Amino acid sequence: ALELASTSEFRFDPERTPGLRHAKNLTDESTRELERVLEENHSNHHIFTTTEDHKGVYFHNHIAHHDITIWALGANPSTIRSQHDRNSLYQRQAMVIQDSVVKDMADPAVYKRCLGREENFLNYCRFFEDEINRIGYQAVLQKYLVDGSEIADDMLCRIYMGYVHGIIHIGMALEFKQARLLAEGFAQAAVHHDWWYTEYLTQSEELARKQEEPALPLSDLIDLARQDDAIRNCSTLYYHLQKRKVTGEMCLDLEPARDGVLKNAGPELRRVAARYRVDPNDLERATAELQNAAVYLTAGAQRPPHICAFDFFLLHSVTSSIGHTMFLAEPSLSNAQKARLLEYTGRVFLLSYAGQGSPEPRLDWLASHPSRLPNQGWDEVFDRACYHEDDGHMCKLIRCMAHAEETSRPYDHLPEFRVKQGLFLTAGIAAIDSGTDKPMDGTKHFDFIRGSGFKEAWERFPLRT
Ligand SMILES: COc1cc(O)cc(C)c1O
Ligand SMILES: [Fe+3]
Repeated sequence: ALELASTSEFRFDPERTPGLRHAKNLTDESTRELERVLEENHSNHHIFTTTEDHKGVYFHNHIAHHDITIWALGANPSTIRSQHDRNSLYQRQAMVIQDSVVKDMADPAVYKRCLGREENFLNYCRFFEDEINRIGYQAVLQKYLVDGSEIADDMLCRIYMGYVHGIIHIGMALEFKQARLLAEGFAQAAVHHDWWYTEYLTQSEELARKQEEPALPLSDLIDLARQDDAIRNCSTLYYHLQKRKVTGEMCLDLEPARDGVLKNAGPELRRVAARYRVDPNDLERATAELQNAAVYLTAGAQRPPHICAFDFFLLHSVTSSIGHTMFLAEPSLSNAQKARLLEYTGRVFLLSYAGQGSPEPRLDWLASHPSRLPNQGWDEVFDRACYHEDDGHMCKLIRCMAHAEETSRPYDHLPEFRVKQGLFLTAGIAAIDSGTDKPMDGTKHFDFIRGSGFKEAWERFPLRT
């Protein structure tokens, strides 16, 4: 049973809540500043930084993830404040809380009616805080995620919507033991409305029931997707180059999964997805194997002769993967429930990977990455990640690869673990080495590649010297 901080406040402690992987000596001073900025973010900022029509899809508020991650990697108070303040500048104003709606949401008809509507984000936050206090967080995980009710089944698909930001939030809430962040996570999922995740995950689970072909590790199913004509050709770099006809502004009016993968290769991908069936009696290894496979498909997506670069879309597989360590540690979940969670996450990794062009892994090119700086261990990389001026993706990727190295170490001898122990630090050095002095402009990212599986995506990336 986790000892969660109160639904009504953020309370961190360098020894009680440092998470699964962290810097050596965390200060009280940094912890107090983190609690300050988290509450400013919760009360003042919306879960989405854009309106849906602005760029075509929602952009997400990463401030909770970034602040918490750089605290965990040993950021000083001044650095936490500087990073938080810069990312605050492009936020939307928080929605209004209507207490009557928060109470009425106890009627399942009302709960259902409010789903997918971003104006309900703080209403759901309060509804889930109230649920945590009424029945306890463990009963919340049953009722809103794994107990197999129509409401839990609906929410289990929503945590993956919007490039898996719901399950990232939920993972971080369990890892850092914050009931207030757990309610934020369910609320985030509740207000998404990416209907194609419900269809894909529902149809894939039904197909999996039939057990038509043997189960494979995720690493093997990543490889199988590339052999398929329909899957390997189902997407285009055009999703990352589309412009608004009038203004020439960037948009995602067409979306790789909805308009590409599921339109051109639905049956073929569902046939692969259907083979990711996890053994409820082998979850320590199956959880580590999913985490290794995320590093495999992400850090592996390299193209000689370019510098190492990380794909913005693919790295959500690495950052989402850490939460399964907490799901594994949770007594109140059955082995079958923990298996079903891993299955959903893996099938989404396959969908994301196909949308970016199913990049063929080049671990040989990754392994030869020349370190920009000498004598770089994880502690040196962690400290550099604190100062990297994006919205948190770089530091989350680095901390989650460092976690995966640790969960892989018992299994380094097994063939289904493609990423071997020394390559995790090389990948972390490659990530921070790809960073520039100006990684973002407002909400736009420059340091990450988009469409790693398409040769032309690499044109703006320098050659390795
Ligand atoms: C900040 O850039 C992004 C955030 C996000 O949540 C989703 C997309 C597609 C972004 O480009
Ligand atoms: Fe993200």
